[PDB]
Amino acid sequence: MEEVKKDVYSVWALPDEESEPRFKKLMEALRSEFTGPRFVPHVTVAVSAYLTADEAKKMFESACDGLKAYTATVDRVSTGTFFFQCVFLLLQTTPEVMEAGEHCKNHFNCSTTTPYMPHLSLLYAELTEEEKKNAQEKAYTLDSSLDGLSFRLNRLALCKTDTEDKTLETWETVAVCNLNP
Repeated sequence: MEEVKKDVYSVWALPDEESEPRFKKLMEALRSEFTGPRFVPHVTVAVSAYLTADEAKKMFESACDGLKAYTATVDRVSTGTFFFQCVFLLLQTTPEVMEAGEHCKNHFNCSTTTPYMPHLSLLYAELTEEEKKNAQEKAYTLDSSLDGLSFRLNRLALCKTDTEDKTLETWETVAVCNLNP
């Protein structure tokens, strides 16, 4: 037996250079008003089970090569019921967005989870319904043209994530890859 360390990895589709700063701007604004951890804009496409570094590397390369750059479209700013789904951008369930998720889950041999609800989280926090309703309005206030906004996902990031760590301290990006147009 060679590689004995194994970790759970998250795979993220990353916004293009053009849209990233619009997203960061809004994230930094909302977390400075509702207090939450700092993290990069991303659209999760898969969460693996336990993988050695070498296995994750291989799955990553396969995903990267067999996935073309695609785009996502903001439907609206929505809110959730727990820490990681506080205020997020709900994305249109287009074929390309749904398939990217399907194909990445195929490559990292993911198990059945919940329906794919593609989204780009804007804030991770535990707020009351009022504070939540307020953060949502604020997103719009800060960026009134979010609805219908389309952005390009041109990179994938391989991330070691303790999907339950609310500090995001265990969250680390291992590798990043450019998706072909």
